Amino acid sequence: KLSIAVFALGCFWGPDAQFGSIKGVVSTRVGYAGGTTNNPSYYNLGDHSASIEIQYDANVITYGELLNIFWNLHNPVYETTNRQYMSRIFYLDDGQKSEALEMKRQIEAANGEKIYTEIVPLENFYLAEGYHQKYYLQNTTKLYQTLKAIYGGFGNLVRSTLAARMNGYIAGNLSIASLKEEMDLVELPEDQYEKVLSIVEEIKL
Repeated sequence: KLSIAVFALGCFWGPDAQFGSIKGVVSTRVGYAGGTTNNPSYYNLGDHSASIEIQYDANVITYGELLNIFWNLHNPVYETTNRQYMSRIFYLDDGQKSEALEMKRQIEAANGEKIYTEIVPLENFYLAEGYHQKYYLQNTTKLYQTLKAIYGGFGNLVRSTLAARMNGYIAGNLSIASLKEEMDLVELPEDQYEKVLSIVEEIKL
């Protein structure tokens, strides 16, 4: 049982890697939300926005902290009508709504500019195609294939915390020292640990 935040802030590969590097974020999935069509997809997006679903442990990280990260990853001071990349916070309850509105106000004061992020109720979130999930890890072949076998398949891997952290590491958002502490948490048999560690070290070089 975990808490959920859904945000939109442009192409979702970067946010997936960024949020997936954060302690308290348990899993991430990218997808589409904000539109009015059912079952959108990459080449049939309708009016939906590229979005990220963050499953987080509220005992470890707060919604307010996630909002702070959201507004540090982009600076939405422009009014656009490009639905696919629009800055949006999809709130799941009135607590999230009020926290979002308050922080938006604090930002607009501290830095002087109007923020155009739309704070709207979450309707439906639609998972994106598999090739979009954990995009950087998925395209780091040896590490990806090694981890996928350890986790028992694609679905199990992309839903895991370790894949979220590994994707962040590849993107440059997590240190190798932090990554190694995350690997320790999973309690792999020592030969799997050493196999993964060797690929990860060889990537840092």
